[PDB]
Amino acid sequence: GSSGSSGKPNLGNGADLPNYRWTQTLAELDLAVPFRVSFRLKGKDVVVDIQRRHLRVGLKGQPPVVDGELYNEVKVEESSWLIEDGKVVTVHLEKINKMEWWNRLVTSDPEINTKSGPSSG
Repeated sequence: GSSGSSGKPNLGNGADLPNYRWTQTLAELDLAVPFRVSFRLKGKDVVVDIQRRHLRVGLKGQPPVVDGELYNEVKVEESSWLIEDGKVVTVHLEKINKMEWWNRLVTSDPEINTKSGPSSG
């Protein structure tokens, strides 16, 4: 009925956003930005910039759907993205450490109760 937490935890302990969906695991993180297009997207048509602690995604000319600092460092030299069905733009993010958990995609999106349980720690 009312509005509270739009971002819900998915199988990939990620967050389901109305603008896009992304998952995060002890291994690596994945982002999926669905674009309302009716044609095939070309690596040039889209603009996905991946950095150490910075990531950007969008379309040439148009405003970047995702623009903000990353929760943590991500092996950029390894990171990579690809176009899905020429409609969506998936971006793989390698977690510098497979022993680290993310709380959100960037420092702009909301956080999610990664941990759970009555335990103190």
